[PDB]
Amino acid sequence: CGRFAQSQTREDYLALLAEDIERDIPYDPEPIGRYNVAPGTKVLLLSERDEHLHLDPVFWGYAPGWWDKPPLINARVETAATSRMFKPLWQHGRAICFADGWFEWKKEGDKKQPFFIYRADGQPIFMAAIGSTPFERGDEAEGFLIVTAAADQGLVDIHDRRPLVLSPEAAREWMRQEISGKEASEIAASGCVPANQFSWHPVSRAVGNVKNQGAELIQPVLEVLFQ
DNA sequence: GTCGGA
Repeated sequence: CGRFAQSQTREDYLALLAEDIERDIPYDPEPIGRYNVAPGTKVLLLSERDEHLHLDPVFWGYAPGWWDKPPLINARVETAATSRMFKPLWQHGRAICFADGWFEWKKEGDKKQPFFIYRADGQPIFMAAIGSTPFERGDEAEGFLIVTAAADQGLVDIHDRRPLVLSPEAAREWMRQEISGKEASEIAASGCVPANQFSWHPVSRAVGNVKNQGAELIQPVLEVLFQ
């Protein structure tokens, strides 16, 4: 899960959470406007610190100094709480990345067709994230990862993994600093949105190229073509 | 100390 859309205003997404949250985040009513959010850019990320919600631009990717490979963009839910690498992020670095949906490229051999995946009920999504705190320091290499889960039901036909998408109520619990890593694992296991609540459709090849932009990137195309 | 198109 390496591309998604985050096009609406921050208040549009925060409106889905508990009522006393949209006020914690300062007012900025500009639509975020991003139909092609890619790794290695700064992405607005929601988290809680000192008992208050914050929305911070955080690098999408994780590469500490001892990691001499390209930054990771995902963390597997099955093992992240116990990983030597991710355990500290699971414990103290949990965060939420809201989106309109995400893109996955179905493969035949190495040829690909992008699909956009979204809530059938028309709502946005809250993706579970873990990252390096303090998030506000604008680090250029130790940022956040999107947690992944096994694809289920019809999503298996597009790809065998999916982002961990949490219900609004679960997303709020996930961000709390006062919960244990074990509680977080139970939130991830209890609050995940199931595959039957999503729909998807093929989109134009244009989105694969990070250069391309705009609302047309999430519009359906008629023909599926693996290229 | 691990998991995306071009």
